[PDB]
Formats: sequence, C-alpha cells, structure tokens
Amino acid sequence: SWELRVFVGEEDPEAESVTLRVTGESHIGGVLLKIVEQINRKQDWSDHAIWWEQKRQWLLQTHWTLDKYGILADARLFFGPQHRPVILRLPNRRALRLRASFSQPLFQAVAAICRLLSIRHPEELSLLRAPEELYDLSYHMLSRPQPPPDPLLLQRLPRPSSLSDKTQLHSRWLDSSRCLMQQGIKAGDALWLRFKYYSFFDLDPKTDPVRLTQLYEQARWDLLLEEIDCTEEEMMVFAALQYHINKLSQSGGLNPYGLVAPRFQRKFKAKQLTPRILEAHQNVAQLSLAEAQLRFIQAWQSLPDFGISYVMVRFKGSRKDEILGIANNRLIRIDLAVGDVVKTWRFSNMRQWNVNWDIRQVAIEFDEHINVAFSCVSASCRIVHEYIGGYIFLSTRERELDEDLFLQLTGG
Repeated sequence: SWELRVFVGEEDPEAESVTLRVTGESHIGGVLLKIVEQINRKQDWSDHAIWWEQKRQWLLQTHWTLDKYGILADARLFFGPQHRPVILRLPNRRALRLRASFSQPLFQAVAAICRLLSIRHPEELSLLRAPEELYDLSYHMLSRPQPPPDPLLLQRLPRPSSLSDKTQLHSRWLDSSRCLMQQGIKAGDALWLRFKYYSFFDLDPKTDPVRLTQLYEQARWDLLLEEIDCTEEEMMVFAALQYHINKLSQSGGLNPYGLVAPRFQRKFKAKQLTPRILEAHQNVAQLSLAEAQLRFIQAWQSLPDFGISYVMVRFKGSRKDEILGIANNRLIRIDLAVGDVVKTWRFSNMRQWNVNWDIRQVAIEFDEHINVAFSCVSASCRIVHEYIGGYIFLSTRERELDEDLFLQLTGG
C-alpha cells in the first residue's frame, strides 16, 4: 500500500495534484475513480483518461494493474480529457477549430474528421504537423471554392525551386497507427488535412461536393505555390479554369496574377497574361462548376511529376544522397547528379517490405529475388513504410474499410 500522485490541472497540468493510496494490485479503473473522487467538481468524466509520460502511452486498459503496466511511484501520470481542440487547416487554406481524440490512432481521428466534413474515403487523406483568422463549420465554406489570393501572398510564401525542396513536405506526415499525444501534438496545435494518396476511388462530380472542392483546392495551391511544375500553356488553362470556377461560385478586372504561379507573374506583364487566359477560357466556358473542378483535377493528373511524393534517401552501398519517388503504383530512383530517373520498381512486383530498426533502413523484396535497401534522410522509415503499404492497401479497394489489413500493411 503505497503513494501515487497524479497531475490533475487543466490549464497548467502540473498546478493541481491528487494523491492516492494504491496497492500495485490497483486497477486503472479503480485509480481513475479515486482521482475523480478527490476532485471537488461535478461533470461528465467519461472522456477522461491517464497519460503516462515516460512510456508515451494512455492507460486505456481499465482492468490492468499498475504492476502489469509497470507503474511505480516515479511515473509521471496526467489525468485529462481524451478529446481536445485542434486547428485544422484545410486544403482550401481556411482553418477550422475542431475536437479531436488525442488517444485514438490517427487514421480513426482522420476518419472522424472526414465524417464531420462530409468527405468520403478518408483513407486517402491524412494529417501533417506544423512546419519547422479562424472559421466555423459550414457547408458553404467546405463546398464553395475560395477566392483567388492576393498575388503578393503567392510571391512571399516559401516555394520549392528544386526537386530536393519538394521532399520537405513529406517529413511532416503523422503516423496513422499512433495517436496525437504520442506524436508531440498538444491541444490548440495546427494540423493540416491533405490528400495523401493520389489514388481517388469513385470521385464523381455529383456525389462529393466537399471532397471535389477540397481536392481541387489542394491541386490549385500546389500549382500556385509551385509544388508541382507545368508549362506556360498548361498554366493558361489552369488559370482559365480557376477564373471560371470562381465566377460560377459568385453568382451562385480579371486580376491574372491571382491565377498563376509567381514564376509566370515575374516573367509576363498582366497585360500580356489576360488575353492568353481569356483565349484558354473560351475552351472551358460551357462547363459547370463541378465539371470545371474535375477538369482542373484531370489536367493536374496529366502533369509529368503528378502523383509522386519525393523522399531524400541513401541507397545501400551508395556514396551520395538520392531521391526516392513514391507514386501510386511504383517506386522510382532519381540520381541528383544526373537529374533523371535511373530505376523503377513496380508495386505489382513487390513481395515484402520491412524496416530493419537497428540500422534505420527500409528493405523491400521484389519478384525474381531483387532486393532494395535504403536509409531515410528526409522523412523517416515509418513515413516511407506507411506510404508504401498505404498505396498497396488502397489498391485493394475494388473488392467496409478493412482496418486490420491497413495496419498490417503499414506496419502498425
């Protein structure tokens, strides 16, 4: 019969404490009720749990003992709500304040978020942490395209200018087999909701207005912020489509600099840009809003670099860092000295993929005993492993969401 202290403060967690006589045989459900007991307040307690700092783990096993968990008098235990506020930044750039579980595995939290936002197929989306004002929930904000930005915003936001720059984003993906609390996210932090896997199941104009709009917005911002490349001509049709989408949104000058990537803004005068955009607009003026959004997506899907998530890696036996491209059906190896793809491995030929955790190295086996190994320079082994297994999991879809398969394939 010994002494266990549990932190109980809401604002500063460590401000208020409660102290309990616990016997090592004490069950988590018991200690939870003993904590609530020594708190003056009356409220709903059904969301509260204990976070064990040292093991980075929630004590969700109601009927395990402190001994089973390995808790002693030194363990730093935090009693608090499982659900906490986050700022969710949407692909359309708007922010929303939402309640998220800090204890569910991330993919469940994403499924919940997407359920609230009426976005089908949440398995295609995930969350990114912050790099190294606020709106409230509504249909209009989620379903209507957002007006063209100030051109100055485009010129002043950070933009990639090399293949290697494009690896930075992918370091920010959270682990979908783990919970937010486990991954360093605190109440009130910003999380970015993005389409992660460029493999969109059953995307139709009619059924998915929020899904369509958000995907469109993600594609749009990738182009405007030069996350993906396109030609001059391609930019003019992208610009014409944005203009058309926006004009249709409004009724239920042209400012062409609000419609094109900065490299075009700095190359062409607004006067030179307008006629070319109007010209391209002639080819798309007949389309409905949803048809034009789909058209924009399809033209984006046709770009040479489309659908590739770049990760900086070092292949086994290699003396230089190289780029690994992750696409929906394949892995590609890019030699930075060459500038070119030098090797492709098809997912159709993939047998098994693992992380050897002692050397922090991804190892993949292919048909005819072809073996590829590499350490991860940007991102992490967990990121690459999940991305690969995620794609394989999604290719299963033609046939409810088989969560167990997803977790085995992504190494959770």
